[PDB]
Amino acid sequence: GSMSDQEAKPSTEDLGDKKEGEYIKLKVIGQDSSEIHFKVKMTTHLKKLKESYCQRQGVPMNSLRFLFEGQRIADNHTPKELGMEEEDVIEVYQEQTGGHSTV
Repeated sequence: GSMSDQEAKPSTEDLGDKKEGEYIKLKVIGQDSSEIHFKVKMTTHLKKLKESYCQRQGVPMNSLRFLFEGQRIADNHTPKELGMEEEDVIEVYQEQTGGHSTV
């Protein structure tokens, strides 16, 4: 019922996960040739990473779209594709860039 005869294994035997902090290297880019490489925290869904990205540049609700592992994803799945610690990636498809005009 155990990996070895001993029920407990030494901490050194298991490398474990090395984490520089609660921030990952998450970078999201948009079809408009926009590149965003920076680190965010992954303690909650990926909403915090893209939400700051969406309001500071453009909320996907009307123009931006977020592709994560490869398919359009939501902002409420941590264990799913948000289990990354220092390498997360998202691609966004934007249709409008906004403008100071009334439009």
